[PDB]
Amino acid sequence: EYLTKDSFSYEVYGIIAMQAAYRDYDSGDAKQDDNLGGMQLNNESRIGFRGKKQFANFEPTFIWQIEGGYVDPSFGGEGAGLGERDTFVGFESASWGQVRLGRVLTPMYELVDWPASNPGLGDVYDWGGAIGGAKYQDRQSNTIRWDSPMYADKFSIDAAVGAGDKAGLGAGDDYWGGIAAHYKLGPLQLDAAYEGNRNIEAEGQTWENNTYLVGVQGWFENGISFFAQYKYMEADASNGVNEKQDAMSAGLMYTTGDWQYKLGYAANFDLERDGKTLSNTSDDVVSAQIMYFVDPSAVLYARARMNDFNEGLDGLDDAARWTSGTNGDYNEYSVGVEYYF
Amino acid sequence: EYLTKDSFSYEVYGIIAMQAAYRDYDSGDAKQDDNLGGMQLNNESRIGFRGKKQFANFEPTFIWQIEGGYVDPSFGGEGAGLGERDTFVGFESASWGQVRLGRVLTPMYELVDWPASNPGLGDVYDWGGAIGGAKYQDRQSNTIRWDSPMYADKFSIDAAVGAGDKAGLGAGDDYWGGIAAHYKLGPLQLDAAYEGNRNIEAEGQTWENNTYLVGVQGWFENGISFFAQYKYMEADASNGVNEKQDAMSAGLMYTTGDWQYKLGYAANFDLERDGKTLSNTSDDVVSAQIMYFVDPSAVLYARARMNDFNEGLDGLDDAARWTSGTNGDYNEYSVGVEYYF
Amino acid sequence: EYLTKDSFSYEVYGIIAMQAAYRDYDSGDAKQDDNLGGMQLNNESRIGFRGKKQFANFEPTFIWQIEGGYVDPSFGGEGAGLGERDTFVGFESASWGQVRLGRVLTPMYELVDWPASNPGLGDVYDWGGAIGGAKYQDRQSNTIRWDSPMYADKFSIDAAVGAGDKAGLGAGDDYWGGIAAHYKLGPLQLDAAYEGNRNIEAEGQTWENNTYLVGVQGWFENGISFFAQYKYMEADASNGVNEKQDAMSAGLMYTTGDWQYKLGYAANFDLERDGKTLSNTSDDVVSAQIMYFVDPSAVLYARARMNDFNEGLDGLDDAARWTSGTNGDYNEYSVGVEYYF
Ligand SMILES: CC(=O)N[C@@H]1[C@@H](O)[C@H](O[C@@H]2O[C@H](CO)[C@@H](O[C@@H]3O[C@H](CO)[C@@H](O[C@@H]4O[C@H](CO)[C@@H](O[C@@H]5O[C@H](CO)[C@@H](O[C@@H]6O[C@H](CO)[C@@H](O)[C@H](O)[C@H]6NC(C)=O)[C@H](O)[C@H]5NC(C)=O)[C@H](O)[C@H]4NC(C)=O)[C@H](O)[C@H]3NC(C)=O)[C@H](O)[C@H]2NC(C)=O)[C@@H](CO)O[C@H]1O
Ligand SMILES: CC(=O)N[C@@H]1[C@@H](O)[C@H](O[C@@H]2O[C@H](CO)[C@@H](O[C@@H]3O[C@H](CO)[C@@H](O[C@@H]4O[C@H](CO)[C@@H](O[C@@H]5O[C@H](CO)[C@@H](O[C@@H]6O[C@H](CO)[C@@H](O)[C@H](O)[C@H]6NC(C)=O)[C@H](O)[C@H]5NC(C)=O)[C@H](O)[C@H]4NC(C)=O)[C@H](O)[C@H]3NC(C)=O)[C@H](O)[C@H]2NC(C)=O)[C@@H](CO)O[C@H]1O
Ligand SMILES: CC(=O)N[C@@H]1[C@@H](O)[C@H](O[C@@H]2O[C@H](CO)[C@@H](O[C@@H]3O[C@H](CO)[C@@H](O[C@@H]4O[C@H](CO)[C@@H](O[C@@H]5O[C@H](CO)[C@@H](O[C@@H]6O[C@H](CO)[C@@H](O)[C@H](O)[C@H]6NC(C)=O)[C@H](O)[C@H]5NC(C)=O)[C@H](O)[C@H]4NC(C)=O)[C@H](O)[C@H]3NC(C)=O)[C@H](O)[C@H]2NC(C)=O)[C@@H](CO)O[C@H]1O
Ligand SMILES: CCCCCCCCOCCOCCOCCOCCO
Ligand SMILES: CCCCCCCCOCCOCCOCCOCCO
Ligand code: NA
Ligand code: NA
Ligand code: NA
Ligand code: NA
Ligand code: NA
Ligand code: NA
Ligand code: NA
Ligand code: NA
Ligand code: NA
Repeated sequence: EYLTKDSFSYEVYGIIAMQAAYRDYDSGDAKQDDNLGGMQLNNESRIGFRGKKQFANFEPTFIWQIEGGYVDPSFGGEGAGLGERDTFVGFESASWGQVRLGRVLTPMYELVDWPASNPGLGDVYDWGGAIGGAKYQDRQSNTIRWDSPMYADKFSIDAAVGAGDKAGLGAGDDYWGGIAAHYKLGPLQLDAAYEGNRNIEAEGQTWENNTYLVGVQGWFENGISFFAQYKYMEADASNGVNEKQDAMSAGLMYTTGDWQYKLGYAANFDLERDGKTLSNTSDDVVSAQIMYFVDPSAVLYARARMNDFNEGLDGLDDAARWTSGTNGDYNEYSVGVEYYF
Repeated sequence: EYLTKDSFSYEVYGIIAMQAAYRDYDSGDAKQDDNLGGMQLNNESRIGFRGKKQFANFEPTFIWQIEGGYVDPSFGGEGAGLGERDTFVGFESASWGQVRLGRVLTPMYELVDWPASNPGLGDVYDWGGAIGGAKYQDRQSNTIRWDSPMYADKFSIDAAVGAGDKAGLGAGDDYWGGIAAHYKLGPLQLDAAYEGNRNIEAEGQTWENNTYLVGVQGWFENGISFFAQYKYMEADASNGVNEKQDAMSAGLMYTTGDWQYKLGYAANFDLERDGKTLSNTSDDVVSAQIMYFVDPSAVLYARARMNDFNEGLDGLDDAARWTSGTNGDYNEYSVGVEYYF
Repeated sequence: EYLTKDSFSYEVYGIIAMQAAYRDYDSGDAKQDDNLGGMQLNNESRIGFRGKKQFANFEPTFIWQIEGGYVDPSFGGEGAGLGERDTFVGFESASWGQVRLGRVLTPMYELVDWPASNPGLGDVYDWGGAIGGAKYQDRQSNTIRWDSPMYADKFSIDAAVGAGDKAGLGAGDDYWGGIAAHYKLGPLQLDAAYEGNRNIEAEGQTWENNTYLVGVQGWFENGISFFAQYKYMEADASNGVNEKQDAMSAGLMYTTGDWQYKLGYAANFDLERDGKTLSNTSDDVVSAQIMYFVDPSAVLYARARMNDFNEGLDGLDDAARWTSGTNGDYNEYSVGVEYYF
């Protein structure tokens, strides 16, 4: 009659996240600046459901999750479906970790996002860049992913393969595979990742992409922590064209009592096409943040960033190639709250 | 091991609402009448999540809500996302009330909707009317809203500002601000509200709208209750054109035991443009309802209403201006159930 | 302070369902085969909410349900709204069963789907077929449905009427009615169903459809179970054209310990238009499945099927009529898990 935790086969969880963000654009077109700029609220709150089940006739524990999307993000309309964020089934066992099937982060993307896209470095380092094809997927459906245990309390591997965006609609045969490794060494973690995308259709060509990443994260007892990554992107099109672009991201943090101060920088360097540098195809971003640990479950923050994007390039079909710079340079001031339950 | 209310950081709530509604149109086109008319089910059921948190390092209590949309309304397809209805974060404290950020009702809209759009008066008084620009927003994202306490057990204020519809997509610089006040005087409540909309783009112009509302609600011990409102809408276009339209809504109720009888009437008067009345631009609606208090948590009702809309007008771009009358006059017979948990 | 089942006015339930499915198409176009074929994940997981309420002033118990859609099906994008699957309100009482209003299965469709579209027979027997108009609705909004009690522990009836697809958007006056009966005797159940669709607009005509179904299901104590159905579809267009097509579906199962072996076959026979057979308008499918009862709440399965579809036909507007064969023949190998809570 009285309920326990074991009375339920699911749990509801959530991340309640609201950011008030003011953007100031300098696109070269005053009307476009007025349109894209100004104050918005960016409600990234989401609700999820998850659970486990020990099946009577199978030793590896069954796991599942269904996570909703952002309920009212800036630059978007209201409402999100269930299953827009990480949404999967899987199995887990102590000696081999876990396997998930469904919609998850790629091993490469997980590292690109965290630590290296925070705070607000994502327009440059996450989905920014100028290279053709698909540098990497991000959160991707039709994926199988293995997460190894922490071998010897030090070393872990994340590996995955999946269908591409067109393949997921029965509209292509794109696919990808990726792997990441992590090694804990005193106050450091060393990171490495790879992703290969294949049969990518864009700009009248079929592309193969190969992306490589190396990184470090460090946490010291005096309150200083940091990260740094280098990311190398290569792409080859079916007409013989080769492209290369690299990038970096770094962050420095100082944590004292209930406060964290943070500086971030990321850059994409000029793209190279068939051995020739395309001028002014670089991007960078600098960001500063103060965060207050308002509760063990929540943070408040204030953030200021400046994005300086590339000046444009054409793709292999002689039309403009869309990038995160297409809408123009901008600065952003924001405040926010994130609460977890 | 055993759970209490305090074991959870959220609560699920819902409004289960189903209306069977038969419409009889007289548009002037028999096929359009057949299409728009007939029986539908209007399933306005919705599920929401809400909660609070006392952050360790901040006195004002944190609040949040994420409310789903109508799951299967008439004239619409099935399915609603989380966050389509009131969806926000905020803080509250006894001495100053509450502040919410996100998607909420405007102070004006809240009064227009309740009491004054019920029962079925909304096609005229809520989103009906012929004025250009944006008379007011309704439920709006990118909003900050303050709700005062009840000062001296008599007086309260609701105030808000927010981004407009285009601004929320990075496609404009529209915005609005509004305020409402409520004063309790014996068996009466006096209401007043304002909303100003700015930088509204429509019909080739930029518009400013100013809307004003005054109202009364009464509840007497003999079972009679009522409301009445007057609403004045003004609009000025960037080409110099001025428009004005006013409106009213009233309702009379008699409650005895488990029954409420209700009569409603609302009208929009003829629109004026640059000092000249546009003939046959008025609308009105009469509605009758019987409601049964089937449970402390639920009602059953039967409702009959007749809408007589305007005969059309052009906007400032020499094309027809859409109104709630564009689809034609209709009557509607309905029955329904609403249950709250 | 401590919670019981009665502390809540709702319950969350779910079906967690994941299928890894590899398709091999032979459409006649190698690129289309590459696009439609390959491996996808078909995540048919969904979350629902349901509950009941005994209203103080009405004897029949109030019931309601809001069921989410498939969170990430194959050939589709991520995310589902609440209310995409069976979503209704209703009342129930011991002596007369239950009545539901909202979005439910039609009586015909319920039998077509279960038992007769399993395993993977649906491309042929569910939404397959070549007949014009609307052979039947499936899961349909704007419906009222009665489910009788099990009279004398043997006999039950399902009856429903509803608005059509266009009517639900205010874009037509289509509607339907249907009924099914079930009779249980010893190890058998006998099934019969009917659906009539009216005012269906397609191919420049208005159509009336009448579909009839008879079936048997058997379950024996030695572990053998089976089903078989015959389905007869007739359609008449407003220009005088008559069409007829019939179909069947059958399955054989052997259950021993924690295993079920299953073979399925379904076929649509050649369509007849105005008394003339249209050659090569048939379809069939053969399917084999092994299922493991991995837990009382879950199954694992492996499945192989071969679809051989019709070679095409024109509708009454001299353009190709879309069928489940339009994309071409294919075979599919799959494995999956389904878990209920
Ligand atoms: C181990 C760990 O995680 N520890 C804790 C840590 O998590 C905690 O901090 C929090 O971490 C999480 C996880 O890292 C952070 O979550 C991230 O938050 C960012 C945003 O803040 C998310 O960024 C989004 O990424 C998606 C991709 O997944 C972006 O997609 C792009 O969206 C843009 C919109 O601007 C699109 O632009 C438009 O595109 C079209 C055409 O394509 C064009 O026509 C339009 O004009 C154009 N632009 C317009 C209209 O302006 C763009 O197309 C699209 N990209 C495409 C198609 O390729 C999305 O926009 C990003 N969001 C933005 C921007 O706001 C990020 O995904 C998310 N990560 C994950 C994994 O979900 C979280 O931010 C962080 N919180 C804080 C406060 O820092 C901390 C506690 O703080 O504790 C650690 O221990
Ligand atoms: C303090 C308190 O609250 N006390 C209790 C009280 O709550 C209880 O009574 C209940 O109260 C609630 C709150 O007042 C009531 O909830 C309201 O219910 C109505 C409908 O029942 C909701 O009305 C909707 O409002 C929105 C926003 O304004 C409408 O949006 C418009 O929708 C129409 C659809 O027809 C659109 O038309 C189409 O438009 C396009 C072009 O734009 C055109 O091409 C199409 O042809 C056209 N039409 C077609 C296809 O038919 C229109 O575009 C759009 N808006 C625009 C353009 O701006 C929406 O349609 C309305 N829906 C209706 C009507 O069905 C209202 O929003 C909602 N309020 C809130 C706040 O959410 C509730 O009804 C009430 N219940 C009962 C039983 O009376 C009472 C009793 O329980 O107790 C008190 O104590
Ligand atoms: C009593 C009882 O239930 N007992 C237990 C039993 O339930 C348990 O087993 C499980 O049973 C359930 C219930 O029977 C099974 O659930 C069913 O599963 C199937 C799918 O596996 C569902 O099928 C869907 O049906 C809908 C409606 O008919 C389909 O809609 C169609 O989708 C196609 C897909 O492409 C559309 O095609 C596209 O259309 C456009 C335009 O026309 C075209 O341009 C595109 O090219 C085209 N194709 C593309 C892009 O590829 C099509 O248009 C549309 N419909 C129409 C009318 O047009 C939907 O697609 C089907 N799903 C597909 C395909 O995957 C079925 O609805 C569902 N039933 C219910 C009621 O929801 C479940 O499968 C079963 N599990 C197992 C493991 O077998 C068992 C234990 O497991 O125990 C019993 O006791
Ligand atoms: C508190 C008492 C409220 C009394 C409300 C009386 C409202 C009178 O009815 C107004 C409805 O008008 C019907 C049509 O008349 C059109 C004339 O247009 C000009 C309006 O003055
Ligand atoms: C449509 C053809 C399928 C018919 C197959 C029926 C096989 C059933 O075999 C019956 C023999 O039963 C032997 C054991 O009987 C156990 C008691 O069963 C009670 C009723 O199921
Ligand atoms: Na703007
Ligand atoms: Na938004
Ligand atoms: Na992708
Ligand atoms: Na109709
Ligand atoms: Na609907
Ligand atoms: Na609006
Ligand atoms: Na494919
Ligand atoms: Na999918
Ligand atoms: Na349908």
